[PDB]
Amino acid sequence: AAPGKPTIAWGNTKFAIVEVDQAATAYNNLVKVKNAADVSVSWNLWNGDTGTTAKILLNGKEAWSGPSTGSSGTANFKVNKGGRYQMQVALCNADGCTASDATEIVVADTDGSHLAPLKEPLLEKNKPYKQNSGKVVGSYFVEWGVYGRNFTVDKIPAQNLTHLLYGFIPICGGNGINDSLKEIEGSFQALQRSCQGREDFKVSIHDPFAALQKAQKGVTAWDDPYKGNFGQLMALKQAHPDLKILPSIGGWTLSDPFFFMGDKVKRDRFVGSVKEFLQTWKFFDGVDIDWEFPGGKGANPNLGSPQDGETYVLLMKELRAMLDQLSAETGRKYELTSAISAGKDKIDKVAYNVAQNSMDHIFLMSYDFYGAFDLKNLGHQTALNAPAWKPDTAYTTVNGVNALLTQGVKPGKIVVGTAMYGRGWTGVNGYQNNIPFTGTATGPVKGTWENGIVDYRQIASQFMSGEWQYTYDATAEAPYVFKPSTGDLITFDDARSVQAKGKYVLDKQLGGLFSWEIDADNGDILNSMNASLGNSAGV
Ligand SMILES: CC(=S)N[C@H]1[C@H](O[C@H]2[C@H](O)[C@H]3N=C(C)S[C@H]3O[C@@H]2CO)O[C@H](CO)[C@@H](O)[C@@H]1O
Repeated sequence: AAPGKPTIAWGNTKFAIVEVDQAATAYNNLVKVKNAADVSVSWNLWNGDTGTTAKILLNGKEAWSGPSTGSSGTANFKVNKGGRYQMQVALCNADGCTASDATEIVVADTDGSHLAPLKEPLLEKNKPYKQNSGKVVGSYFVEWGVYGRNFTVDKIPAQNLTHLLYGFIPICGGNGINDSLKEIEGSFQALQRSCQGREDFKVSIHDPFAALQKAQKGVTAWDDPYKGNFGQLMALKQAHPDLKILPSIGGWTLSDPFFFMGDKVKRDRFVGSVKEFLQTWKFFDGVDIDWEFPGGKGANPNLGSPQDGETYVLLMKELRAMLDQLSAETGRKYELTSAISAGKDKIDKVAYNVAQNSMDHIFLMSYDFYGAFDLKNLGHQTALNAPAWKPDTAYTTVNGVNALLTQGVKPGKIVVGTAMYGRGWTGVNGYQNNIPFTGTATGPVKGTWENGIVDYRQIASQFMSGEWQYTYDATAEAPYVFKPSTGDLITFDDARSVQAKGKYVLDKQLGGLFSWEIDADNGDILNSMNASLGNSAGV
């Protein structure tokens, strides 16, 4: 007789190639990368002969084999590839093999190979588009937006993007290295906790809870190895294998460490740690560098050197060489991008015409031109052109693009930015000819999350009715709303100024459009980005 039919023992069926330690706050203890997952199976045989060899099969293929020595057994073995496997125990003798019924096991890996695709319905006003223009369509998703903003990865209209950028990956360092963080309650300390035991100038994760542990749709089971934003990004990749998901290193409060990378020792260590981050987190497709800004004039009034431009070009060249190498080891295509100031004065600190040779796209931050940070000079925060009342306005999208083109940047590299928010003032007075921008202000407009700034969603929900005037400036290509009783004034992008930018991108042959930040749109801005770049409606 062939052996009797074994019964797989109840036990854990979910294992991980990259393990997350559920009780650790330091990124070094938090993540353990193994060559393979350690898997365990046990069985019982309730009827017949136990055979002479026991085997574990994964989809029919043996992963383990050993002498069958009793009515119960246990197999420990390694599995080096992620996915979901139909596992069987088989008992074999000279008269044949008898296999148990299949139990599925889960071997997790950071490409999301173990995960069901995160395919969600478009929400609010989002309408479906096909990415067939060949133009970049991007947006930033912020790590901390899962809290008060309650905007999670399952809510991203992912089919309407080519590029999804994750803001922000931090670089480790305490006093003197990340002093801009001290301006936000708790945030400097959260980074030192994350970086404990870890060399300065290596990347980390700022909020491992939001990134890897907060329960969220498709990753709510206690034994799911990756939860939070990263686990979702993994499942989103399974649904959209051509979506490029890039980690953005830096941003307004996390840029201070770039200022030290004139030191090649520190720069090498940074580049080495980006390589390691990409081998660790397989769902990411490259690296976005948001150094704000070479030369300073960012959050930290004490940083900035004339050497910065060189550092930048060096850093880009070295990241490319590291991405080329990673690309050859994996067969994947990897991208190197950067978000940059759109002002000519900052643009001219760097030879973008040299650095482009290392970069896939330049994300031109064509927004924040004006805001409550200046109560005396009012203007359009994200306009295409200067307005009729000040044709020599310094900060416009066009002046930005012209500055790169003039350096010799190829126009296809350049991705024009749109705002999914407004900035505005209160108490505007002293203006002439019904143009409130020629006045001066007494304060920030009351904001959605922080004063002087309003999500696009709320501009459309709350500020296009009642006493609010609405004007579309067709020379600038810029909408604004104005409440005369209070002198409340708001400058923003809308469907129309977005069409103007997308049409510009097509006329001028630029690379596409990207936006900050996805949680603030109601669908109007992203819809218009897609339409205006000529993407086809429909699924
Ligand atoms: C008004 C807002 S939402 N401010 C954010 C700030 O976002 C910057 C961002 O850092 C800069 N980098 C980009 C990439 S887009 C660009 O513009 C936005 C808004 O001006 O980011 C801060 C974190 O670095 C955050 O603290 C602040 O809430």
